[PDB]
Amino acid sequence: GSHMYDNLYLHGIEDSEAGSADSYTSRPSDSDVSLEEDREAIRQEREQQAAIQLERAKSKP
Repeated sequence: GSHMYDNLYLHGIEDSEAGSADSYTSRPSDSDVSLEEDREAIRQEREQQAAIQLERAKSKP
C-alpha cells in the first residue's frame, strides 16, 4: 500500500507537494484532497518528506 497519507500530517517539514487524497494541510490547517499530483520534478524532495514519517513516529499517541 502506498497510502503515505501520514506524510500530510507534516507538522514541520515542507517540500512542495503534500501527499495524496488526505485531509491534512501542509501547515496552516487541514484539507482532504488527492494531492498525489506531486510534480515528478520536485517529488524527489517530496520523497524526503516520507522521512518525516520517521519524525512522526516519534509521536507518543
